[PDB]
Amino acid sequence: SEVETVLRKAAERNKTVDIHTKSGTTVRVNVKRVDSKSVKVERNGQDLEISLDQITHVDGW
Repeated sequence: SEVETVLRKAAERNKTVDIHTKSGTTVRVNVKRVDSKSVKVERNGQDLEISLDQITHVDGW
């Protein structure tokens, strides 16, 4: 996946980024894991998963 690579890129540098989803929701989180289906993120110490299919693009580097 194209955007997957971008989450991976952020995870590589342990970056906190803004993730834009299908619901128009923008979550600014730290990338925990990137698999070819979904991405695990971290918000305020909470671990959360987001599906790659629901991710549109990353901003906020």
